[PDB]
Amino acid sequence: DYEIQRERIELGRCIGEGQFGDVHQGIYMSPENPAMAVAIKTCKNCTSDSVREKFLQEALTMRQFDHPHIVKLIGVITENPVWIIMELCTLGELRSFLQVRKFSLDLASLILYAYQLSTALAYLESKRFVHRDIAARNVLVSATDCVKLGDFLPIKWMAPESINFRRFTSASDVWMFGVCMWEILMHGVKPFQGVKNNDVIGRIENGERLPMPPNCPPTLYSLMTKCWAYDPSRRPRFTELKAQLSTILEEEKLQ
Repeated sequence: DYEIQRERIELGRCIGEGQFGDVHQGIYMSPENPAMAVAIKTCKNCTSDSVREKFLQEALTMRQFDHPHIVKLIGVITENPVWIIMELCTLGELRSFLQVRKFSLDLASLILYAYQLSTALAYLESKRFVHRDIAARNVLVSATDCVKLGDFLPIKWMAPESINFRRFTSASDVWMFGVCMWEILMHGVKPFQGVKNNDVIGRIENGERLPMPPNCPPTLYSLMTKCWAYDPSRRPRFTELKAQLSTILEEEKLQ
């Protein structure tokens, strides 16, 4: 029974924006814990059956997973206004975090975040689950040493086959992960800035790729470039990415 009575939830400050509405922090006065810090996802136009259904589907999806680098579902309130109650990642969205701490965050921390994400994605791959929207905007920061996948057309992140034929696979997820790794190493700058979405595919087909971020180890950019193989069947799977990221992290930590 994931249904939570509204009176058990104290709605606190807005922490960020979300796909269907603002996300707030709050307190869940629960039997297990009289003052549990939580995140609360809201949904504007949840009076619309169509919108409610899509919104609440992410809670159903989240409930299927149990991994240290995937945010956990706590519960739902399914009467209007509909809320999703989630684990609170107290340092917020990854992009804003990287931008604000641009000159506090060392290279080892950025590599750790890519590794931790590869860990979540390998797990989703192991369950044959295709995410379709892997990007830094969908990652949350729980501690300075812990990020989590937080959210279940983003043309500038999408694999060629996704843009061309609306095809999404484990292989297209790896492409998107390549872009996310680039975002992290860029301290939260978006890919292809100043480029219109419609021109993105032309440049990919022409063989153009996002350049090596400053201070990015060559081993890591090489891994990114393998993620961006045009032929999906040449892209690595997450088990290899995870292994390689672990080695890269260690090298970085050793010196």
